[PDB]
Amino acid sequence: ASSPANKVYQDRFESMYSKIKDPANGYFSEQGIPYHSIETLMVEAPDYGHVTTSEAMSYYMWLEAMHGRFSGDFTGFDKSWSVTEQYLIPTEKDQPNTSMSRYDANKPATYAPEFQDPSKYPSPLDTSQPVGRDPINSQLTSAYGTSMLYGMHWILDVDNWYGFGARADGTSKPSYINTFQRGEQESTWETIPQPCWDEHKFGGQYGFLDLFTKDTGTPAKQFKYTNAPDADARAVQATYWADQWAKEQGKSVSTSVGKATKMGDYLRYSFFDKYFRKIGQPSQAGTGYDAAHYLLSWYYAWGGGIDSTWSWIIGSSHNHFGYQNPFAAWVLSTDANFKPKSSNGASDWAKSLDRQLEFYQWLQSAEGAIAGGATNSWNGRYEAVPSGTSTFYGMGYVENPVYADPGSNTWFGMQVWSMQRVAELYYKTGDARAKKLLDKWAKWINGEIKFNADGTFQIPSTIDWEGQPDTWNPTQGYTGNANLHVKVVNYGTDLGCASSLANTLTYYAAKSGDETSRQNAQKLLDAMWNNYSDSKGISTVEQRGDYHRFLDQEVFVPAGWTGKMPNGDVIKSGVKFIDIRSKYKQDPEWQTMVAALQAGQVPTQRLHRFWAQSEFAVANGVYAILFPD
Ligand SMILES: OC[C@H]1O[C@@H](O[C@H]2[C@H](O)[C@@H](O)[C@H](O)O[C@@H]2CO)[C@H](O)[C@@H](O)[C@@H]1O
Ligand SMILES: [Ca+2]
Repeated sequence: ASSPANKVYQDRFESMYSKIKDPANGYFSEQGIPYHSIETLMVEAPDYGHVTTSEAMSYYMWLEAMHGRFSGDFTGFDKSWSVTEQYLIPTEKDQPNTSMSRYDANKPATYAPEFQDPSKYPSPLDTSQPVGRDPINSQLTSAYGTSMLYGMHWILDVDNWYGFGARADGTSKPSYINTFQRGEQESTWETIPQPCWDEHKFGGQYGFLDLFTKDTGTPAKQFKYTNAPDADARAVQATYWADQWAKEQGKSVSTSVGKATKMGDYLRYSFFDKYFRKIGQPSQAGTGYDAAHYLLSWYYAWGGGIDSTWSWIIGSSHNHFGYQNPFAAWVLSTDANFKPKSSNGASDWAKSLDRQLEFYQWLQSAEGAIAGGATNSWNGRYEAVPSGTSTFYGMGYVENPVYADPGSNTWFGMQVWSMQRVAELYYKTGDARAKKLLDKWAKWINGEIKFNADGTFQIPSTIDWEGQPDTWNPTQGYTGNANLHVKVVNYGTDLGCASSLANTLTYYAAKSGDETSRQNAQKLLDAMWNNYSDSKGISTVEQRGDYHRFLDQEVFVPAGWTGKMPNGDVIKSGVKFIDIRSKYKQDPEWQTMVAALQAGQVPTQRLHRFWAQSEFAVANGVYAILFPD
């Protein structure tokens, strides 16, 4: 029997759960897939409200796990896993084993440089540049009996809004698509949405392929998928809690545990340098594990031929603290129920847990906020790490890993999403490393929460950085990073971030006994319930400062290249964001937004992001469980 829960907060979770699952609210598609947001005019990471992400799926799992905890019904949790496997993990038809089985572990992929401006793309492939070897593929094919990868592709056009369809049919839904392909300066506003399955039926003469990669020969028809490691790890984290909660009530989610475990086994591809180069000695091809940084990097990607048989797999050299999940690492390396089938699965995750905790500590600023991360590929071309750039296992520090428009570590959300996982680990194990990190981080953020007399509140929104951490010496440990500082640029009322903050503070307060953290968590939860509730969950009005880019952001198209989007929009040099997404003019909020831009005003919106609503619901359940009285 599960322990008693605080009835007040349990009721708030149930109310939110009902609002999120209410078909009249429109959070899900007819196929049962949650959208990024109810509203369609949405550009921030995905560029359309009704595309979904693996991130949304992992929140859907967490939400359903918590619901099973309170209702004793776990069929919704099992359903979230069925939808994920059916629509987000490429099937046999999507990643033909005929091509995947032709993968060569001694030559995983062909090197191509990364550039700091989208105008330098397509990037030319170079077969003469060294590529290390993949030590885990043989472990995976042996344990699972297939060459296909079991991980979630990160973004999905749920209703086929772009019109690419399934496997080039232009008519089916959902539709696998990808966006980001052109480096750190390619914001969400500067991409050319493309299909994952490219048969050359849309776009230009060779589909969209030669917009990104240049080869000596003619581009072949091919598929390609990209994983978002933080989402796959959150799926493991959510499944662990569903397994614990189910077992307390004599129920079982055995089948979902096996999928989560298999996913965590493949998730190890993110522990490796993009082209399997040695960590700390980027000019040399790796010989196996010497190319493993053991951190959850920006992505792992894979693809292969459609009409000819071949394939490739890449990891990522860039690491952001925001993606780490020491809790998922603890689960996969110590819990017998989640022991991966592969030979080195559990032990690699045990190595990741230690390395992740070292990474967080190395990045902790003088004040307490966690700085960006590190890369094993300077400028994405394995260049020499400049002057006295501090390093972590030979990897140079980067303030904003991967993206600079805007900087990936300028959003406060990374702080809470990542530290929440550290709080869960500390709660479960009492780990000293987790405690040291949290004691300092919590003290910082507790001094940044502002409560107003009218019930509203504000938390850090945009942050900035100065300096760099001291070079990591594993034996000396934390130096205090006196020359690394965080600065809060502006405050706001991001409800998803505040909910994630409440969650982190709740786990931390339950273990440490820190009253300040417990009352700030409850006050955040109460303030949101009382002052921001609406018929769809919670919401507030926010300014969309970058929406002017809808009309004035030019998209780079290489000289001489012309193509068409499925709806007929012409892709050619000179196009703006809106020119290759003309369907946006039919959005119900379009006139309102343009009218605001015309009047010289910053557009505002009241948004219902699926992850934020789920984050709030989960935060209430966590508090109900940890603080019953
Ligand atoms: O890319 C991180 C994360 O961003 C989320 O959107 C943020 C956006 O980055 C920020 O500029 C704006 O102020 O707030 C929104 C909402 O928090 C996005 O919703 C996530 O899917 C994405 O992973
Ligand atoms: Ca840019």
